[PDB]
Amino acid sequence: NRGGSFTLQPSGQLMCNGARITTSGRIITANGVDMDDFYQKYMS
Amino acid sequence: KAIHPDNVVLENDKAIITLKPDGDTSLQNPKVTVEALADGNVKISNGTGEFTMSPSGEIKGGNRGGSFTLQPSGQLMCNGARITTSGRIITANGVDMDDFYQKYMS
Repeated sequence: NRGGSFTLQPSGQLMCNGARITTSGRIITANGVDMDDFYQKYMS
Repeated sequence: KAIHPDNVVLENDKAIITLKPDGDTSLQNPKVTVEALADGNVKISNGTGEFTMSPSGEIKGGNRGGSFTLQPSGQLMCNGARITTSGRIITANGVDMDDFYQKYMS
């Protein structure tokens, strides 16, 4: 995209400008926050 | 048989390969089309959908009910949800993951 990248790595880890979506669907944002981890702190 | 005044057309019963002097090349058939135009345009297309790249570096997927769009500025997009160059996952509802995380843990 020359300013972006719809990259898919051989291991199946979707990537876009650093943000990753693991094979298990964990949305690891570029800032390191995992959605499930942030959810767990909530609802405590 | 008729002859095209200016075109090198290699043709079969229903499969056609056309190269024009002005760079453009095209593969055609009654349900698919793969054209590469002079101006950096790629428009791989099909009846069920299409995929294209603009000269401006855009990459899009015509899911016809979805879009794997990548804008020239590197901002990944999918049905409105954006992933900025810095990896900020801005969901279509406007919520930023880091912003929501910050309110938590307070």
